[PDB]
Amino acid sequence: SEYSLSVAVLADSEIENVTQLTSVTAPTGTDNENIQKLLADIKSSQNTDLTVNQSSSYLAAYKSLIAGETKAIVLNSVFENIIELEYPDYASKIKKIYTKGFTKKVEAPKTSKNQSFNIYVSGIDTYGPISSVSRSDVNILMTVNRDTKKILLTTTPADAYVPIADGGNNQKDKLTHAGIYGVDSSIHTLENLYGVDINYYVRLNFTSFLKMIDLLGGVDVHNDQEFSALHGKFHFPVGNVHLDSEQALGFVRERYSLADGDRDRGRNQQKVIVAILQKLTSTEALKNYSTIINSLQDSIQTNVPLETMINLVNAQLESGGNYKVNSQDLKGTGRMDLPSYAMPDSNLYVMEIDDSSLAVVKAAIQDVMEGR
Ligand SMILES: CC(C)=CCC/C(C)=C\CC/C(C)=C\CC/C(C)=C\CC/C(C)=C\CC/C(C)=C\CC/C(C)=C\CC/C(C)=C\COP(=O)(O)OP(=O)(O)O
Ligand SMILES: [Mn+2]
Repeated sequence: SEYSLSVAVLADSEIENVTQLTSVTAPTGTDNENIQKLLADIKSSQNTDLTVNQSSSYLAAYKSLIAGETKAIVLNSVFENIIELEYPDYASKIKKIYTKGFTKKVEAPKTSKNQSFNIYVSGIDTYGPISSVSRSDVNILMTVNRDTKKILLTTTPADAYVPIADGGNNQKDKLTHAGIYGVDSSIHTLENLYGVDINYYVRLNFTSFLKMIDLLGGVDVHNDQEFSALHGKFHFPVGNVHLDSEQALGFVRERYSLADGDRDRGRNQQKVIVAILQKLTSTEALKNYSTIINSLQDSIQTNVPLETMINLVNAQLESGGNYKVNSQDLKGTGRMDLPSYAMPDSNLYVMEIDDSSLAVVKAAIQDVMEGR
């Protein structure tokens, strides 16, 4: 993955270059390694020493800049998207006078040493190209045991108030914010929360989802409660329902009108995963898996190695047999009085996790992995 650190000043600043500065404001408490690499680059290329005015975060640095409390800040590009949450116009307020590119080696997929593996499915709340940065509102762990032919779907509510890994600095915030930092943040957050290894991920957005359902010829689910979606455009009666792509996206997004709200929305997402798996495990879809890869690779990100896809597909083509699927959801209590690490100035709704639910969820993941 590619990112950058820059020295930024106000758009109208008389400052044109780093040699005109004596200090820069930066969150060296939390991004020190990156910040020092920028400062060494500036020393190398411009023979300019800069002292650091420590800020509590990139957001705090940005606030000090616009307030005119500092002349210049360091900005790590990843955090631009975090700043944007409180300051949507931030890009228009600043100019960049020095830029350094950075590359982080992606954490490899982990091959399980047994019959079970965990795949994290992250669903990003935007239309458009897959590289579009947004929140991760779908966060479903799929625990698969090829020996017992069981799958467990664990849904963690988007609003779940948990320590956010990496860019989140392990501070508590809504899980969905982890998606802004990147898929590695979401993965590590859930690995930390459930105490399990996540072998692979799949990341997709609204546009990705539509393309996938189109390719599979829609999906078939059993709907448990009458509801409508997307400003009353779609109406879903009780019973068996065929969902084309737009219908399916409405089906997985609606929560307010459901009897159990977001928990029911979580259950509808789980129904749709099962329905997708049923399409993906048809003889034709398996035989044609390479065409599916070709058709969706520009819109769906995954680190499942090709080799592994081939093994999973071919084992299934040879053996047949359906996976029995069970589902569970992490429970808690909605609150509006807890601080968001990403958005400290805003009152947000979060779900404080129930301890006993966490224990149950963890135990069920372990059981399925071990074949209990
Ligand atoms: C068959 C094969 C390949 C192998 C053999 C099978 C085998 C042996 C194993 C199976 C495992 C493998 C390797 C492959 C199979 C493929 C898998 C595992 C899954 C496919 C399913 C998938 C990729 C996605 C389904 C995700 C889903 C239910 C929804 C995603 C929709 C999105 C992007 C967003 C919605 C966000 C929401 C709810 C609100 C935002 O909306 P908004 O922001 O407006 O609302 P607000 O925020 O305000 O609420
Ligand atoms: Mn959303």
